[PDB]
Amino acid sequence: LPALIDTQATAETRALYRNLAKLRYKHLLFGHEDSLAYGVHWEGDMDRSDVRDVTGANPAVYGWELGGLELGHTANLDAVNFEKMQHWIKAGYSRGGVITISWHVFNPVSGGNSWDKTPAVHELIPGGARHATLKAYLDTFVAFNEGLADVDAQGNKHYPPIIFRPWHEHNGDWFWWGKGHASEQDYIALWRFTVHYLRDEKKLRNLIYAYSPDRSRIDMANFEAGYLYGYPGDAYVDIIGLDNYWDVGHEANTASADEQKAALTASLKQLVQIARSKGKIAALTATGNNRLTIDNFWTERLLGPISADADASEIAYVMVWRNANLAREKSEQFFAPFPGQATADDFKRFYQSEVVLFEDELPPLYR
Ligand SMILES: OC[C@H]1O[C@@H](O[C@H]2[C@H](O)[C@H](O)[C@H](O)O[C@@H]2CO)[C@@H](O)[C@@H](O)[C@@H]1O
Ligand code: NA
Repeated sequence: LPALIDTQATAETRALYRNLAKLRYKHLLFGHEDSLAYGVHWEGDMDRSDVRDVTGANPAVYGWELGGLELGHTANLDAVNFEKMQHWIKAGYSRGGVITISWHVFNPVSGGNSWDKTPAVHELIPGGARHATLKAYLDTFVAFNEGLADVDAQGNKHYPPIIFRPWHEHNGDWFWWGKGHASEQDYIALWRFTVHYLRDEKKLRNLIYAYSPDRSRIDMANFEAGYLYGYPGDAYVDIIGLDNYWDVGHEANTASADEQKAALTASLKQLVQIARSKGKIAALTATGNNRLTIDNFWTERLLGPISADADASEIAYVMVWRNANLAREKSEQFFAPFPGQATADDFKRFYQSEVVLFEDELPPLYR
């Protein structure tokens, strides 16, 4: 019933969207960022994941990150080599997994990173002095995407579908495309251009577009209004996403565990209600408890509140963030366990849940 904004999307892309729409009622796909690139205690293996090391299975959804690609870097902002990333994307896809991509775009004005709040959006949008830069930036993704293609025996090109999730958490003020640094109208212009350019000018047919405000800057008393701040329109969005680290034990959140559980459920319920009204699909596009310090985090703080409400449960997937390599990054940051980590057994329970799907129990999503 939901239809993609790309009316000409590849058969595999259309199939993915249709199958997510069917599966969402009774199941939840589990995703992990940079899952094959490294783990907390390893890097270099060509086919490994902390998630698999714990459960025996790969995540169903593989998140990847392009920041730095736009600058012609060999590797992204977390030192993930782009060539390796292309191979890892193809490998996951070949096993039936789902691919999603974010993009912490560097600041073109200062040459700083996404957290450099020097204004840039007004300059990047059509009519802006730096509009050529936006095109050049997006062109690098067009090229990256070509490195994902195969050609069949008949000479037809095929690609992994990609859930493309740009310009995320835009209701926050921490990125240069965020509130306080870009007008709402200019953000909308940026979004609409991104879609026109990739879908219409460049004729990419393997993309599903995900919109992803941050829950931590939405007023729960007025959720829909907060959610739709900077919303570019139904003709520009396929997935009604949400980044919510807030209700899952964010260190700055003083709300009680029980209050947080209720808020997580309420946030996903309202997310799903918005998706329903718009004929889209909802998802929890980023979440997790950094360093997994919460007892039974997976069953008690994530799955329980999702499953508590039949609307909230209608999200198609949930993705947790990356397992930063300690030897390399100097500070513990991780959102999935690794063997011996305190929540590993509870993560096995999460995996074992009939509702939750990892790679190993996905139906064929691409037909
Ligand atoms: O991989 C890019 C950076 O991600 C950062 O984590 C954030 C991310 O910016 C976004 O806000 C996400 O949805 O929440 C994540 C966890 O807080 C850090 O991992 C940083 O080290 C990376 O460079
Ligand atoms: Na399961």
